[PDB]
Amino acid sequence: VQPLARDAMAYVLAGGRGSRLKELTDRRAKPAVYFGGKARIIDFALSNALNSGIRRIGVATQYKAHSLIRHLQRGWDFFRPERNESFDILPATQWYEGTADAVYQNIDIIEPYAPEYMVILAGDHIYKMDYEYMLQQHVDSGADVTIGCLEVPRMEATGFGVMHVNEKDEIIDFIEKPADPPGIPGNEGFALASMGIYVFHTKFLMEALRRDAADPTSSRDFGKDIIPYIVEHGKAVAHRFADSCVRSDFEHEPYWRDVGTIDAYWQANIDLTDVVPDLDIYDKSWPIWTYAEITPPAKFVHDDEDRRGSAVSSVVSGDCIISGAALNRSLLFTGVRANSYSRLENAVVLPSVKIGRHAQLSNVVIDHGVVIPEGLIVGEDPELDAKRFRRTESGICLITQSMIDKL
Amino acid sequence: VQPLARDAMAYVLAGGRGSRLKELTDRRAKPAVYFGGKARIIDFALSNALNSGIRRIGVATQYKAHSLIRHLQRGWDFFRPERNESFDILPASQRTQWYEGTADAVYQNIDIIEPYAPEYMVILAGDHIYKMDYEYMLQQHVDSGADVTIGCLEVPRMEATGFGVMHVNEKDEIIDFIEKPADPPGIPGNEGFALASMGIYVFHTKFLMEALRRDAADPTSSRDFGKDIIPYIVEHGKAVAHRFADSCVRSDFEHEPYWRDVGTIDAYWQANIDLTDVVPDLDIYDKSWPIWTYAEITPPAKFVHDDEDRRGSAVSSVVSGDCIISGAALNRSLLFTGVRANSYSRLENAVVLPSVKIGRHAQLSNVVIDHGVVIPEGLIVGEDPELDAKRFRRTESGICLITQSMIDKLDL
Amino acid sequence: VQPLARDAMAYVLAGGRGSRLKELTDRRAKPAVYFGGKARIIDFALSNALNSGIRRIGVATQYKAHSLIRHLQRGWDFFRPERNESFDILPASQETQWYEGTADAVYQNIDIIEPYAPEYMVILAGDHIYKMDYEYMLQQHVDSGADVTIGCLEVPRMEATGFGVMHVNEKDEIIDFIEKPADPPGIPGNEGFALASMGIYVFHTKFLMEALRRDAADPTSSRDFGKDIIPYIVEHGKAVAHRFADSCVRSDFEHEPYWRDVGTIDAYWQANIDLTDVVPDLDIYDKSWPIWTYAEITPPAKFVHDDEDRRGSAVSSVVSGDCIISGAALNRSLLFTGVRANSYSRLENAVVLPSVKIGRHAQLSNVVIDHGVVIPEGLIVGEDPELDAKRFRRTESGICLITQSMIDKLDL
Amino acid sequence: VQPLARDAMAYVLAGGRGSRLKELTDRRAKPAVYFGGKARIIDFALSNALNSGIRRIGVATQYKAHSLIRHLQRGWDFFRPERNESFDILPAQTQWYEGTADAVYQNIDIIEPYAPEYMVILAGDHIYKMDYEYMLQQHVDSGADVTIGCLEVPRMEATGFGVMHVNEKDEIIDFIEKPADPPGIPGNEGFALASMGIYVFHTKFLMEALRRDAADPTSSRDFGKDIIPYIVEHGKAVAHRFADSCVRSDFEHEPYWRDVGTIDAYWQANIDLTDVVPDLDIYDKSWPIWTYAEITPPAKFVHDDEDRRGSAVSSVVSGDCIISGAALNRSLLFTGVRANSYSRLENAVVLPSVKIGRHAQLSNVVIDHGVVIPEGLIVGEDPELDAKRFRRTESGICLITQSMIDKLDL
Ligand SMILES: CCOC(=O)C(C)=O
Ligand SMILES: CCOC(=O)C(C)=O
Repeated sequence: VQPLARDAMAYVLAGGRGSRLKELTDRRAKPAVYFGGKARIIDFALSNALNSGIRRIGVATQYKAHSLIRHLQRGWDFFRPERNESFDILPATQWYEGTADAVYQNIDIIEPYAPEYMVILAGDHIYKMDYEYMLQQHVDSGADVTIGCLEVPRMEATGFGVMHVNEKDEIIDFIEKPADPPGIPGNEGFALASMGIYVFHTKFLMEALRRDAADPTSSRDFGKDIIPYIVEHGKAVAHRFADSCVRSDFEHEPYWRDVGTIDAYWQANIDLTDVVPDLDIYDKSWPIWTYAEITPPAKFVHDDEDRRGSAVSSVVSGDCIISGAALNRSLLFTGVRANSYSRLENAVVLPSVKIGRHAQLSNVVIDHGVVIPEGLIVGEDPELDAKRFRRTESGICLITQSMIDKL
Repeated sequence: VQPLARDAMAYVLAGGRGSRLKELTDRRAKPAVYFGGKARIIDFALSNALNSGIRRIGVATQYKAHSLIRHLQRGWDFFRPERNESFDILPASQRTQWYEGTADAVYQNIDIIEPYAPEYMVILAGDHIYKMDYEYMLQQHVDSGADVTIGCLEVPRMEATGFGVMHVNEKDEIIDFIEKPADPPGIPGNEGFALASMGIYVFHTKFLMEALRRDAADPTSSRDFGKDIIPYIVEHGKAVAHRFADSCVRSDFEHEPYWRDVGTIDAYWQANIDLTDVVPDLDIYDKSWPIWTYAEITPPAKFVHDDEDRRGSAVSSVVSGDCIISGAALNRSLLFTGVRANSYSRLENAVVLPSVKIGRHAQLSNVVIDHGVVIPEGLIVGEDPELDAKRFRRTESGICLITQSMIDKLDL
Repeated sequence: VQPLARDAMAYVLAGGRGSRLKELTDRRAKPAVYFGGKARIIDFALSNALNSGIRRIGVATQYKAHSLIRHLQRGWDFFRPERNESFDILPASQETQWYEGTADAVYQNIDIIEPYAPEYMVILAGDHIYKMDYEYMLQQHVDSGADVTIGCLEVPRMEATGFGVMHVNEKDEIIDFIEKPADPPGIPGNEGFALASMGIYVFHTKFLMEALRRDAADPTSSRDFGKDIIPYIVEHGKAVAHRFADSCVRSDFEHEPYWRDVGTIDAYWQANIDLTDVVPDLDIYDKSWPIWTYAEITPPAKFVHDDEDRRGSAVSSVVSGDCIISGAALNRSLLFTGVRANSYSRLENAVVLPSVKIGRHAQLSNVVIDHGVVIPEGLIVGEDPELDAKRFRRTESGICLITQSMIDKLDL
Repeated sequence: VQPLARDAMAYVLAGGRGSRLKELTDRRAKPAVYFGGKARIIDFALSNALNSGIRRIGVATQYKAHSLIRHLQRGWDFFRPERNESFDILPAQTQWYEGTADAVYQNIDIIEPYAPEYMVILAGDHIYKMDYEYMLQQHVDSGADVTIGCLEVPRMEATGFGVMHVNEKDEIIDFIEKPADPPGIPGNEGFALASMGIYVFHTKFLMEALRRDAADPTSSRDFGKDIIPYIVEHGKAVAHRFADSCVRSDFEHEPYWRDVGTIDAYWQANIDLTDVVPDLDIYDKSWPIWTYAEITPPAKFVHDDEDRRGSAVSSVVSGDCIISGAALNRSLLFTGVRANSYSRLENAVVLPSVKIGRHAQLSNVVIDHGVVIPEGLIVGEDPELDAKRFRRTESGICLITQSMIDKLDL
């Protein structure tokens, strides 16, 4: 009768470096990377927790955590312990020694709350999911551990940690990036790919992490140490994302993105410019809370022979002034100033960027606050572009202020 | 050394009906009228008080006040009394027996004011759009020894005819007060201008309390500052004028001191649509004197479709969050939060209030569209003046105000 | 799988006058009355809604709602609509509009409710003190297929005479409703007990809007849930009782399910003073079902003087913040925030509301002192029944309610 | 006309170890130490900033700053940048701060976007009330490079201070660390100016000064030892008298400033709040001290028979305290303290959530946060049994921590 969420604590692992994002994550953690025009990546796991009815949240951070922590302080500031809500920011010769460690080192903060269930979450994915489903499967299945999994074509699973299960979705082995991924019994050509989401009873986990602290062998991670141990010595069960996913009617399939490369990151944002986007950012039934300030509305100015400030097939945030600049298939975060005779196409423009007059840019991700010099051309000369900026094989240039200065 | 604002309470009169705004205020007070894409009118006086360092605010409401009051409860909710801040929402009888006037609006609330014991009271009109630093006006008030300091616009005399006008001597001491003078008295030194009352009054609090008690005890008083309290002091006390230009907070992108009454639909339309200029008279992108309001986290603005027949786009326009511009042409328009403009529609010279829906093929020009209106598909406005005058409120200059009740009546 | 509370709106009827509480409610509505040292009565229904996971709450107020509305504005200010949460304060007057009854209180505000489109409405009285998890009642409602679920106390029949009583069958289906039955029908199989309505009702929103629109067009209706809406469904539709015992959130340290009307001065006094017990019926130190309220940061409680003639200390008492007990003796008393009790004074069996000041040498016994009352030096209460009755509101059991207007008229 | 606080930013140095406070700062920085019953020491500087009209605040922290950082996030969370308000918590994002100067230098990246005119450098480990608008007004007028807040102290007590030589217009002509013969004030000998560690700068000037300091690989990167000694000698340093800006309540007999540097001083400043006429008026609503506070139940006193009586005399007691058959005298209790039957506290400062077991009897103590006092424990009866059981000062105050109690089998 009583929702299990009332007795759950969501614990967000937010230390992921986002290595392959290169300069995008040079001074910010992957979960602090901007997404969608208004939010950051971590706001999704956090909003899922909130919307699922989980009132206690812990967030473990590791490297380059400064701006991630300031985001959390500014945006996620409305929890009060007298309402049995909490939001603890838990930063790391003093780092965490893995994903399991960050729970272990913080037991003293967890146990006063004494939650019945722990919902361990990866904070660097973009998805919407109602965790109450997973909680209910967990208590009703008697599992030691319930693991959230995507169903992906066997070929795609080769990059995931893959769970080998049986006909009752109990997990019988785990393999990191199996090159020939174990298929679902009775449904080959599909594999169960781990989402980095783990539901525990709280007391089992506590011991499970104590045990891990003691063992010299352990790399102190959930994926390699905690879980496989459980898989081999206890009862592990799979939960399928399709069962819990909160998809809008206007989302043609369950949405989940890792945005683990500049290409995947650029594509995921630019896809929001579609007539029918994969992600329905207008689904008010499952809203994404974030840090946002009061801003002026977007402004478009100039319209004559040679210049017209306008956006077409584009998404534009507040505090943006589009002055004689032509935008197409671009997403602009808050605060962008684009000036006369400049042009943007296939552009993901992060907060507070200035585009100088006459600049022309195509297929780019422009980093936070970058000032684009007047006249710069990107997307015309693949080879000059690759020398000046971080350019992908697909031809997306990631542009940072450091890159511009060296011009 | 100490700023006087620490010792002041701002008391905002927010019962303005905005009668000439017609259907725009049939269900809301004038201070609750939307402006500029995000805020409401009352947010300017409150942001002035905040930015000036005043920590205690009272707001007296009168007619049609629920949405104003809701706005205040939700947007102005961050003042804490044990930090010596306060924000009091004060409707007629206890959050018949209406306020009998603006002075009554204070008098009835003496028991709210007195516990705070502020040293000064700043009486504000909540129905004007303007930026002002009240600390200068406080300074002048104590340093001049006046009974009342009155905020005054310095306007050419032909404009002052619709204002309450203060007559000036050499030292800017007010020597009489005229309500809407046919030929306004001028300022000594430079004739050609007049001092028009802003409805801003600074008192020593104790002085003010005695006045409103005296006004309450006068059986022939109409119970207003403008008509009753102020004329009494101008004569039998010391009234002094403060010049708006001296306290006005101008951005360096604002060519002149900005103050707007938006007392008519043309004025309302004109003040909003002027924000679409390359160089508007009001700088809303300024940060050195910010306007706080009630704002919700919204998805960004979206523009879509780009084919032969339809292009979602905004030109020389201002567009807010949660707007979806789908195959619709926007030109010289101001869109508030939550507008959904649909394929093949067109908007020119439009002020479009929150949550409006523009149906496919609809074409609207020179309009103000009320909050939440659902424009039916294919509707045409701005083309047939007599038909346009027939179904909607239409001004002499050709502006159409459109409400849902007007749309509901549509069959011809 | 999905908790029904996500889909419910709580609607709190906070218009109780508390007539029998006499002077205690001469300027405040009953839901605004102080309870327990810090909170107000309305905070129990609101905290129940919040703890049950209901994110949308409306409060309908009626008479003397000034201080109630103020409390709700400052205390219950943390709901944000973009997180699908909302807190609407819905005063009977945007004067002329008064709600015609508890049913009119909803009907007039349909245009506040339907935009949120909740699936369930939970109608609550805002003037009782109790803890209850409404998810239990929601589930029963959807499982039972009923048109209304009604929350009911299980009370011994001779105490049931004072209540609105539902007749019940073996399936807890309500076959009749009786207002104050001289002989309350017992529960089948459990005579000796009867079901008393708590004035708590769960509906599907679509059904409730239907019923409310039917009621408004019926000119004979008293427009109340109690007299009109519920009895109509009882005879013509499907009403089922829900047992408070099943939903009540009882602490380990509460010997039974706790519910209190505090309808009389004696009952009010009794319910507060009971908190000074070694083992109170109400466990306020519970953290598993917390009661939220408006609270300010205050200094701690202070106890001073210990000489031969005066000692400030409290025995068998509960004392809040900002209290200074200066050479004063407290015994079996409950003090709200900001009480100043001065040298040589004594309080016994006293419920003392916020900001009360107790003058030197005063000695008060068996009292309720209203908010902000200054007790003059040397006043004696609880010594002479006839004198105390002449001066104050004295109950049959000898409880004196003391208000400042009673003190003002005094001099023996 | 325009108050200078509008253009100022307060930067609070909150990395003090409070080394002499021993186990009381075992796992927390000094600014995080509880004071007065409901607040922490850092809240005083912060409330001074806010009350003075300084709506931009940064806090630099160093060692053991977890609870300090949590307190700040929870309690000081009401600033919004779009109202030109900001509160930045700046932990050491290797590379600890090199000193209080380095604490500023690393965070130029945080400061410049706000571009304030003035920087008000504040020690976050003192208890005092001050209106910084006076010191700002003096600084801009004096035309000096740095203005330094100073206590006026009798020279006999100035020997334990950083003392500023002054001339007849309060220009600082020397700074001496703990002078044996502290230089006296011109025409007011017998009083010396003792630095409060409060400095006012122009922001541009301070950025240069901290950039120069960072370049010198020799420097100890501290305002006290490096930057301030450089300005007196080569630039323009001027003193600001605490008495000139202190916010002294009518019920405060003298300007109040406390360092609470030692266990005895900490105990003394807290227990002094139980006085009939305390030196610190914690009721002056005119200059209020904001902190992190939760809604809690009122304090409760229960039991009253021949053998036990729950009550407090000459005491200060917070919310969520249950005094159950326990007798308190001259004690200050923070939130959530449970004292059980037949127990007795005297001259006791008891930090939050402490449990006092039945029959326990304690005198002259500071009990650390959350400590559970075993039933029947006696402290303050036997000085030598106490000094080996707990940390006991020369004056006879016992600091009791949980790790000390856990060692008990004598
Ligand atoms: C807060 C941002 O508001 C906006 O004006 C848009 C366009 O998103
Ligand atoms: C805010 C907590 O207040 C109290 O209950 C006491 C006694 O300080």
